[PDB]
Amino acid sequence: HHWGYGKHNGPEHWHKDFPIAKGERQSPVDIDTHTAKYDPSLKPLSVSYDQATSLRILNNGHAFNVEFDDSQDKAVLKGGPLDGTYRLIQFHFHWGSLDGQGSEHTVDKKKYAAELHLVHWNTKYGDFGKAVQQPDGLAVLGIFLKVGSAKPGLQKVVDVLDSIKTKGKSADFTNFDPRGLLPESLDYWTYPGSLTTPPLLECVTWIVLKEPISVSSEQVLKFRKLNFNGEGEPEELMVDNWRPAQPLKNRQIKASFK
Ligand SMILES: [Br-]
Ligand SMILES: [Zn+2]
Repeated sequence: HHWGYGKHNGPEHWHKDFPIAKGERQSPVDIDTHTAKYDPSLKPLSVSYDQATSLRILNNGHAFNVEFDDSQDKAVLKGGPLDGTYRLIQFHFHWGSLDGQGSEHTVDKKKYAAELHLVHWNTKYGDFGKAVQQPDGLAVLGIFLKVGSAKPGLQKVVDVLDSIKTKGKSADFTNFDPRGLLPESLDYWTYPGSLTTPPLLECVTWIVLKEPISVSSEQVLKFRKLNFNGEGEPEELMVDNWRPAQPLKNRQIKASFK
């Protein structure tokens, strides 16, 4: 039927409907820290989120998205390996049924419990659907989540999950500041890739933060309580909504640190 993460519709099946799945700049990939080239020409990232406006949280049946107002340059990313300004449109996570699995990216093959993704489109294209159709369309900043100490800043998110339990639910979600989700350090790896869920377009410049942030077991647990299914359908827990690592092929990973 339609794509998902189950046995019969899992990532191993996406190629049939989205041939791009076997393309050349597919994501995620394994980051090999010894083969990554430190490039001293990469500039520091620029995260301007002091003017962020969250609007809604929504369960889409594949993850939950926190959406922002992108009608104006309010929450932008610039700097790093990027040209022009990338506007914040939404953030969502990928996670697993267990703590030692959940992340999409991997580091020297180590998997983290979740991978937060912040998505931004290149303003040069006028709108997100136009950005997706360009090689330098989007910028995705990725951050790993390790189970440890709680993260105050993620708690407002955890708390509303109860109201968007099933596919199609949404809830007003204003005044959230995504600055609470950032690690102390902004060192990263960069490579040219794609969206990790269909349509798997190769329009992304990935920026993966070296340092992860901590979440308590309890916080992660509440992620594990959402459903894939719509209300009135048999319960399918939302878990393991991560794609496996893809072959790097003709690409280089560049670091912003030594
Ligand atoms: Br993604
Ligand atoms: Zn994602």
